Amino acid sequence: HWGYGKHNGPEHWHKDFPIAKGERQSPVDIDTHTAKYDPSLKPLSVSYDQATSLRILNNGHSFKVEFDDSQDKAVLKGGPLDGTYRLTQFHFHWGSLDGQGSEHTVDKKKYAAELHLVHWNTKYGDAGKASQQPDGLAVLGIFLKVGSAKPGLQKVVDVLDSIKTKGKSADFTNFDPRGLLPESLDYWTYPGSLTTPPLNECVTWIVLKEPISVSSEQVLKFRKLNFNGEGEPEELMVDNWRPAQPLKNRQIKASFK
Ligand SMILES: NS(=O)(=O)c1c(F)c(F)cc(F)c1N[C@H]1C=CCc2ccccc21
Ligand SMILES: [Zn+2]
Repeated sequence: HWGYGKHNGPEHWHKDFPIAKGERQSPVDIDTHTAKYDPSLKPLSVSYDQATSLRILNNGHSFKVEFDDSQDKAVLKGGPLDGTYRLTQFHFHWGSLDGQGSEHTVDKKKYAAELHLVHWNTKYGDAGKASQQPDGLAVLGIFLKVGSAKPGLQKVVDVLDSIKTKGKSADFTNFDPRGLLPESLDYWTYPGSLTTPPLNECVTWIVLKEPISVSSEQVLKFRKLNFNGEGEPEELMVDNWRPAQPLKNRQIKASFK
Protein backbone atom coordinates (compact mmCIF):
# COMPACT_ATOMS: atom_id res chain seq x y z
CA HIS A 1 0.00 0.00 0.00
CA TRP A 2 1.13 3.58 0.16
CA GLY A 3 3.64 4.63 2.74
CA TYR A 4 6.90 6.63 3.03
CA GLY A 5 9.55 4.38 1.31
CA LYS A 6 11.42 4.17 -1.93
CA HIS A 7 8.85 2.02 -3.66
CA ASN A 8 5.62 3.40 -2.04
CA GLY A 9 6.50 6.89 -0.71
CA PRO A 10 5.39 10.27 -1.91
CA GLU A 11 6.86 10.10 -5.46
CA HIS A 12 4.62 7.06 -6.06
CA TRP A 13 1.33 8.32 -4.65
CA HIS A 14 0.18 9.90 -7.92
CA LYS A 15 -0.38 6.50 -9.49
CA ASP A 16 -3.20 5.62 -7.07
CA PHE A 17 -4.14 9.22 -6.36
CA PRO A 18 -3.69 11.40 -9.49
CA ILE A 19 -4.66 14.58 -7.59
CA ALA A 20 -1.12 14.25 -6.10
CA LYS A 21 -0.17 16.40 -9.16
CA GLY A 22 -3.11 18.75 -8.60
CA GLU A 23 -3.40 22.44 -8.39
CA ARG A 24 -3.64 22.89 -4.61
CA GLN A 25 -1.44 20.22 -3.03
CA SER A 26 0.16 20.40 0.38
CA PRO A 27 2.53 20.92 2.04
CA VAL A 28 4.39 23.88 0.56
CA ASP A 29 7.42 25.94 1.33
CA ILE A 30 6.34 29.17 2.99
CA ASP A 31 8.52 31.86 1.49
CA THR A 32 8.12 34.47 4.27
CA HIS A 33 9.24 37.40 2.15
CA THR A 34 6.62 36.64 -0.54
CA ALA A 35 3.72 35.97 1.83
CA LYS A 36 1.36 38.91 1.78
CA TYR A 37 0.31 40.52 5.06
CA ASP A 38 -3.44 40.64 4.95
CA PRO A 39 -4.86 43.32 7.33
CA SER A 40 -8.36 41.97 6.66
CA LEU A 41 -7.56 38.54 8.22
CA LYS A 42 -8.94 38.09 11.71
CA PRO A 43 -7.24 36.71 14.79
CA LEU A 44 -7.76 33.13 14.88
CA SER A 45 -10.19 31.97 17.53
CA VAL A 46 -9.08 28.63 19.02
CA SER A 47 -11.71 27.60 21.55
CA TYR A 48 -10.57 24.36 23.08
CA ASP A 49 -12.03 24.70 26.62
CA GLN A 50 -14.45 21.79 26.36
CA ALA A 51 -12.45 19.38 24.22
CA THR A 52 -13.10 15.71 24.95
CA SER A 53 -10.36 13.39 23.76
CA LEU A 54 -11.41 9.77 23.43
CA ARG A 55 -8.72 7.57 22.05
CA ILE A 56 -5.23 7.74 20.83
CA LEU A 57 -4.57 5.52 17.83
CA ASN A 58 -1.58 4.22 15.68
CA ASN A 59 -2.73 3.66 12.02
CA GLY A 60 0.55 2.59 10.55
CA HIS A 61 1.40 6.04 9.09
CA SER A 62 1.17 8.30 12.18
CA PHE A 63 -0.66 8.30 15.47
CA LYS A 64 -3.79 10.37 16.15
CA VAL A 65 -5.45 11.63 19.35
CA GLU A 66 -9.19 11.64 18.78
CA PHE A 67 -11.94 13.77 19.97
CA ASP A 68 -15.65 13.46 20.53
CA ASP A 69 -16.85 15.82 17.81
CA SER A 70 -20.57 14.96 18.15
CA GLN A 71 -21.27 18.34 19.96
CA ASP A 72 -20.26 21.94 19.52
CA LYS A 73 -17.08 21.72 21.70
CA ALA A 74 -13.44 22.48 20.62
CA VAL A 75 -13.83 24.77 17.65
CA LEU A 76 -11.69 26.84 15.35
CA LYS A 77 -13.04 29.98 13.76
CA GLY A 78 -12.02 33.39 12.52
CA GLY A 79 -8.75 33.96 10.72
CA PRO A 80 -9.37 33.07 7.10
CA LEU A 81 -12.33 30.84 7.95
CA ASP A 82 -16.00 31.44 7.23
CA GLY A 83 -18.09 29.63 9.80
CA THR A 84 -17.20 27.10 12.60
CA TYR A 85 -14.77 24.18 12.30
CA ARG A 86 -14.85 21.47 14.90
CA LEU A 87 -11.75 19.66 16.14
CA THR A 88 -11.81 15.95 15.32
CA GLN A 89 -8.20 14.78 15.87
CA PHE A 90 -4.59 15.76 15.99
CA HIS A 91 -1.52 13.90 14.77
CA PHE A 92 2.12 14.50 13.96
CA HIS A 93 4.73 14.05 11.28
CA TRP A 94 8.37 13.72 12.28
CA GLY A 95 11.84 12.81 11.13
CA SER A 96 14.59 10.29 11.73
CA LEU A 97 16.88 13.25 12.65
CA ASP A 98 16.13 16.56 14.35
CA GLY A 99 16.97 18.35 11.07
CA GLN A 100 13.90 17.05 9.18
CA GLY A 101 10.37 15.94 9.87
CA SER A 102 8.06 18.85 9.14
CA GLU A 103 5.84 18.89 6.05
CA HIS A 104 5.66 22.63 5.64
CA THR A 105 8.97 24.46 5.46
CA VAL A 106 9.70 28.12 6.17
CA ASP A 107 12.21 29.67 3.76
CA LYS A 108 13.25 26.04 3.09
CA LYS A 109 13.86 25.37 6.81
CA LYS A 110 12.64 21.97 7.99
CA TYR A 111 11.57 21.55 11.59
CA ALA A 112 11.93 18.33 13.59
CA ALA A 113 8.20 17.64 13.47
CA GLU A 114 4.83 19.15 12.70
CA LEU A 115 1.57 18.89 14.62
CA HIS A 116 -1.70 18.89 12.66
CA LEU A 117 -4.95 19.75 14.48
CA VAL A 118 -7.69 18.72 12.09
CA HIS A 119 -11.08 20.41 12.06
CA TRP A 120 -14.16 20.04 9.85
CA ASN A 121 -16.58 22.71 8.72
CA THR A 122 -19.82 22.20 10.61
CA LYS A 123 -21.90 23.24 7.60
CA TYR A 124 -21.13 19.84 6.06
CA GLY A 125 -22.42 17.88 9.04
CA ASP A 126 -19.66 15.15 9.21
CA ALA A 127 -15.87 15.06 8.72
CA GLY A 128 -16.27 12.59 5.87
CA LYS A 129 -18.70 14.79 3.89
CA ALA A 130 -16.53 17.78 4.71
CA SER A 131 -13.55 16.06 3.11
CA GLN A 132 -15.38 16.22 -0.27
CA GLN A 133 -15.64 20.02 -0.21
CA PRO A 134 -13.04 22.62 -1.13
CA ASP A 135 -13.60 24.43 2.20
CA GLY A 136 -14.37 21.31 4.18
CA LEU A 137 -11.39 21.05 6.52
CA ALA A 138 -9.12 23.44 8.38
CA VAL A 139 -5.79 22.18 9.67
CA LEU A 140 -3.88 24.13 12.26
CA GLY A 141 -0.22 23.29 11.72
CA ILE A 142 2.36 23.86 14.43
CA PHE A 143 6.10 23.29 14.03
CA LEU A 144 8.12 21.45 16.65
CA LYS A 145 11.78 22.17 17.31
CA VAL A 146 13.99 20.22 19.72
CA GLY A 147 14.99 22.10 22.87
CA SER A 148 13.19 22.31 26.20
CA ALA A 149 10.40 19.80 26.84
CA LYS A 150 6.76 20.64 26.20
CA PRO A 151 5.06 19.60 29.49
CA GLY A 152 1.63 19.41 27.82
CA LEU A 153 2.97 16.85 25.39
CA GLN A 154 4.20 14.37 27.96
CA LYS A 155 0.84 12.59 28.48
CA VAL A 156 0.89 11.79 24.78
CA VAL A 157 4.49 10.56 24.75
CA ASP A 158 3.98 8.37 27.79
CA VAL A 159 1.10 6.38 26.16
CA LEU A 160 3.01 5.61 22.96
CA ASP A 161 4.56 2.38 24.23
CA SER A 162 0.97 1.05 24.47
CA ILE A 163 0.32 1.87 20.81
CA LYS A 164 3.66 0.80 19.39
CA THR A 165 2.21 -0.95 16.46
CA LYS A 166 -0.24 -0.31 13.70
CA GLY A 167 -3.86 -0.68 14.81
CA LYS A 168 -3.25 -0.32 18.56
CA SER A 169 -5.41 2.27 20.40
CA ALA A 170 -5.66 3.36 24.01
CA ASP A 171 -8.30 5.02 26.15
CA PHE A 172 -7.06 8.50 25.89
CA THR A 173 -9.43 10.82 27.81
CA ASN A 174 -9.08 14.28 29.37
CA PHE A 175 -6.16 15.31 27.18
CA ASP A 176 -6.10 19.09 26.80
CA PRO A 177 -4.76 20.18 23.39
CA ARG A 178 -4.33 23.74 24.67
CA GLY A 179 -1.06 22.45 26.18
CA LEU A 180 0.33 21.98 22.64
CA LEU A 181 -0.11 25.61 21.51
CA PRO A 182 2.64 28.27 21.32
CA GLU A 183 2.14 31.69 22.83
CA SER A 184 1.45 33.46 19.57
CA LEU A 185 -1.37 32.69 17.10
CA ASP A 186 0.33 34.61 14.30
CA TYR A 187 -0.06 32.47 11.14
CA TRP A 188 0.24 31.94 7.46
CA THR A 189 -2.69 30.58 5.48
CA TYR A 190 -3.28 29.12 2.02
CA PRO A 191 -5.65 26.67 0.27
CA GLY A 192 -4.29 23.12 0.04
CA SER A 193 -4.87 19.46 0.56
CA LEU A 194 -4.44 16.42 2.77
CA THR A 195 -0.77 15.49 2.93
CA THR A 196 -1.55 11.77 2.86
CA PRO A 197 -3.58 9.72 0.33
CA PRO A 198 -6.17 10.34 -0.77
CA LEU A 199 -4.70 13.87 -0.95
CA ASN A 200 -8.10 15.53 -1.15
CA GLU A 201 -8.03 19.23 -2.00
CA CYS A 202 -10.31 20.15 0.87
CA VAL A 203 -8.06 21.96 3.38
CA THR A 204 -7.62 25.54 4.48
CA TRP A 205 -4.15 25.45 6.02
CA ILE A 206 -3.36 27.70 8.98
CA VAL A 207 0.32 27.35 9.87
CA LEU A 208 1.52 29.04 13.05
CA LYS A 209 4.71 31.05 12.83
CA GLU A 210 5.88 30.27 16.33
CA PRO A 211 7.12 26.70 16.86
CA ILE A 212 6.76 24.81 20.09
CA SER A 213 9.80 23.28 21.76
CA VAL A 214 9.85 19.61 22.60
CA SER A 215 12.73 17.77 24.19
CA SER A 216 15.05 15.34 22.53
CA GLU A 217 13.61 12.66 24.84
CA GLN A 218 10.05 13.42 23.70
CA VAL A 219 10.81 13.14 20.04
CA LEU A 220 12.89 9.98 20.58
CA LYS A 221 9.67 8.41 21.94
CA PHE A 222 7.89 9.25 18.63
CA ARG A 223 10.75 7.51 16.82
CA LYS A 224 10.20 4.27 18.76
CA LEU A 225 6.77 3.82 17.15
CA ASN A 226 6.48 1.31 14.39
CA PHE A 227 4.91 1.43 10.92
CA ASN A 228 4.31 -2.39 11.23
CA GLY A 229 1.71 -4.22 13.29
CA GLU A 230 2.47 -6.54 16.22
CA GLY A 231 4.24 -9.69 15.22
CA GLU A 232 5.68 -8.13 12.02
CA PRO A 233 9.28 -7.02 11.41
CA GLU A 234 9.98 -3.74 13.15
CA GLU A 235 9.83 -0.66 10.86
CA LEU A 236 10.52 2.44 12.80
CA MET A 237 7.88 5.09 12.18
CA VAL A 238 10.18 7.94 11.13
CA ASP A 239 10.20 10.31 8.18
CA ASN A 240 6.42 10.17 7.78
CA TRP A 241 6.34 13.56 6.01
CA ARG A 242 5.45 14.53 2.48
CA PRO A 243 7.94 17.03 1.02
CA ALA A 244 6.91 20.50 -0.21
CA GLN A 245 4.78 20.56 -3.38
CA PRO A 246 4.56 23.24 -6.10
CA LEU A 247 2.77 26.34 -5.03
CA LYS A 248 1.23 26.76 -8.49
CA ASN A 249 -1.22 29.62 -8.64
CA ARG A 250 -1.38 30.24 -4.94
CA GLN A 251 -0.81 33.06 -2.59
CA ILE A 252 0.17 32.52 1.02
CA LYS A 253 -1.25 35.19 3.30
CA ALA A 254 0.23 36.34 6.65
CA SER A 255 -1.79 37.45 9.63
CA PHE A 256 1.09 39.61 10.84
CA LYS A 257 3.83 42.12 10.02
N1 LIG B 1 -1.82 15.47 7.32
S1 LIG B 1 -2.82 14.34 7.03
O1 LIG B 1 -2.93 14.09 5.56
O2 LIG B 1 -2.53 13.08 7.79
C1 LIG B 1 -4.44 14.87 7.49
C2 LIG B 1 -4.99 15.99 6.94
F1 LIG B 1 -4.11 16.79 6.22
C3 LIG B 1 -6.30 16.32 7.07
F2 LIG B 1 -6.74 17.50 6.50
C4 LIG B 1 -7.19 15.50 7.73
C5 LIG B 1 -6.65 14.38 8.29
F3 LIG B 1 -7.55 13.65 9.00
C6 LIG B 1 -5.33 13.97 8.19
N2 LIG B 1 -4.87 12.86 8.95
C7 LIG B 1 -5.55 11.60 9.18
C8 LIG B 1 -5.75 10.86 7.88
C9 LIG B 1 -6.34 9.42 8.00
C10 LIG B 1 -6.43 8.84 9.43
C11 LIG B 1 -5.31 9.31 10.28
C12 LIG B 1 -4.67 8.43 11.18
C13 LIG B 1 -3.62 8.93 11.99
C14 LIG B 1 -3.14 10.24 11.90
C15 LIG B 1 -3.79 11.11 10.99
C16 LIG B 1 -4.88 10.65 10.20
ZN1 LIG C 1 -0.84 15.63 8.93
